Amino acid sequence: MEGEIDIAKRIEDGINQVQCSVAEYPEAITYLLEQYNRVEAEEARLSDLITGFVDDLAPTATHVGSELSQEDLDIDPELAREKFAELRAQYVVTRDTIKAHATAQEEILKLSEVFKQFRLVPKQFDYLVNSMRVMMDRVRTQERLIMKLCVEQCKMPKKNFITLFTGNETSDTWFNAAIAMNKPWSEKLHDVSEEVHRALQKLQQIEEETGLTIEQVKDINRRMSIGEAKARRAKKEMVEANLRLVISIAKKYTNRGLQFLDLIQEGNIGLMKAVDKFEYRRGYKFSTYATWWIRQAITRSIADQ
Repeated sequence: MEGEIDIAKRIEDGINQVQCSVAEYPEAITYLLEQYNRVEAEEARLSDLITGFVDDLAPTATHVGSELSQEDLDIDPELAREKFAELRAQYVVTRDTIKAHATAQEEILKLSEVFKQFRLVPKQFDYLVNSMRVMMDRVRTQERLIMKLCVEQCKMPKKNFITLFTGNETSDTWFNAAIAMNKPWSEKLHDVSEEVHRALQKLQQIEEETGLTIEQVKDINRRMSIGEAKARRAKKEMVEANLRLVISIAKKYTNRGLQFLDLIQEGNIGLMKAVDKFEYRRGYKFSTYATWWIRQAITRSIADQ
């Protein structure tokens, strides 16, 4: 046995970070209760929604940092009825204190601790995690646009733009002040007014959709990325540390119908799946765990040609 437990524990930590970031996203919460309002009206199956409940357990968001393509990547009825009830009751209470910061924040930190009890099934965490990235892409589209209009089209140098937008980033309050600074690039910004207003009004929509501020959506996302990058990096090291293994097994299916470099492509896809599904807590030797996956991808592939 090896420090493959140490990469393993690093993979796990990065994946928890992503899960904790999902738990900070309001839309992840609603969607979870919306998907249960699909299980009880039977449009969906609970085993495709969550795995079980936590009261450390291994992460269920197994797809984070995986190098396999998204195409290769694809509960007692009453306890489940109880928990989803506990989520729904705690939600509608937070949904109110949002209207009525230290006390509200301690409940916001609790709706998130209740959400984290749900061991969502991989594909679902994938919906959430992508859901969030696409939203961060909208924030990013509008902010880059705005800087191009101000900094490039109207000639406001970078320095001043940073200074103004970098605050709240949503109300006109920051823009009309650029105009009101009456410097050479100020009146010019009138040729950029409506396009710049619509962005801010589109940026405000993101905040309304998400139920966060632009700075928060960015926050959670930045934190998610640190997690995604830690797991990704760590899985890459697990796959790279086991290419000896892959070559070893492939050398066993040598003149069996599939040529070498293809034999280690299928071997490697078996390894990347192994690196994903593996759990160190279970006490088994990775080397052995990987072998069933590596081999299966190799034999399986030999059967198709």
